Amino acid sequence: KISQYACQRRTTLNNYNQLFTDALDILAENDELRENEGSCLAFMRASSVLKSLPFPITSMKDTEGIPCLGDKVKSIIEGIIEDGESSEAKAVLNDERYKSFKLFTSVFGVGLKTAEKWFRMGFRTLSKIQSDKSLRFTQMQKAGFLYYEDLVSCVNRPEAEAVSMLVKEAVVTFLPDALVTMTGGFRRGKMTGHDVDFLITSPEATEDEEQQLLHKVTDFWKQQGLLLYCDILESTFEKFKQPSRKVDALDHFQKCFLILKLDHGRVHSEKGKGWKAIRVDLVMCPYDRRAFALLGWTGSRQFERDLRRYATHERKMMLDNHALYDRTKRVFLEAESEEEIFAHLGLDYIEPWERNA
Ligand SMILES: Nc1ncnc2c1ncn2[C@@H]1O[C@H](COP(=O)(O)CP(=O)(O)OP(=O)(O)O)[C@@H](O)[C@H]1O
Ligand SMILES: [Mg+2]
Ligand code: NA
Ligand SMILES: [Zn+2]
Repeated sequence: KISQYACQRRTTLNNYNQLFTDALDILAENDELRENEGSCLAFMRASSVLKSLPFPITSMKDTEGIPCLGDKVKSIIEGIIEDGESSEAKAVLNDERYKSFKLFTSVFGVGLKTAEKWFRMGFRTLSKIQSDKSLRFTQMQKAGFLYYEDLVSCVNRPEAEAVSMLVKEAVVTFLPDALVTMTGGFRRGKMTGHDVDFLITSPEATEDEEQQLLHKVTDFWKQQGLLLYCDILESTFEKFKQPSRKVDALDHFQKCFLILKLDHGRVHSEKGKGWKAIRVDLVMCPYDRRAFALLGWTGSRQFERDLRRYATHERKMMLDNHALYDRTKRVFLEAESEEEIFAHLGLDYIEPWERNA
């Protein structure tokens, strides 16, 4: 029987139901934009469970026994079976508010509030936003507009690997024992991504050395002429705090959101200016919390949400990116690997490429 939890399902990139899930993902995204959190969650859980199927839905009978498929979702599936299209998702794709929110938030530095502001000012195109002489932009948005075309072309694996080399070269210059791991979508087997994320940890670094690494690495890149954008968020990590109770848990580790200059010569692929702007995120965590951070930063977002929901509701455990706490035993559970976290939770291990929920 298919579990309602993504953490009890294997979700690989061979999606046989893309016709259904692309429509459900559009409807979920629109509900996010329309601030309808409930309808958003229902469409996300339905899309997620269909992504896990080893076969394509070809009739309504095929949906029997599948959880997270409410009556509204079943009407959408029925419509796609009928003529290969979702009339509901088609209407969202042609909606002016939806088109504007997608287009405006595609700019690095633009969120829901700024996209809503620009829409209510009557803006519909990025050309009209950029050329407006009254608008004031944040430093993040200026970088978002300046490197727009590069950031909107999604990063491929040769580029992600070339970025990994740059990150490792910079990091070991200051911490030679540091462990650097590529996380996010690329770790889950994806061919492309909007950014490249890394988890950095050191078994022998001090609390101060751990704090200074992201500043040293970004200053080195600034000197090199490779740092196009940099925002370092200092740690708010608390060694003895209980893990988050929130639906979507916040990460308190030291991190940085960057834009790097990636020279074409560094990319070893099959194939203008000779460089590409790449979004890069670096996370530094204490060595003892590396398994929890890796598990949280690997994703997918739906896999993480269901992991934390399963931990709470089924095991009376509290899980987040920093720790795992057992409310019955009144102890924090230690882990040196993701496999140990899954074993603590009573879950069969799900490989990173199986977490595409
Ligand atoms: N501030 C944050 N706190 C905790 N976890 C975060 C986070 N930002 C990102 N993540 C997590 O790390 C994974 C990577 O984040 P993102 O790069 O934003 C999406 P992705 O899974 O890598 O596909 P994508 O890079 O093409 O968008 C997420 O899927 C999520 O699990
Ligand atoms: Mg990512
Ligand atoms: Na954005
Ligand atoms: Zn990221």
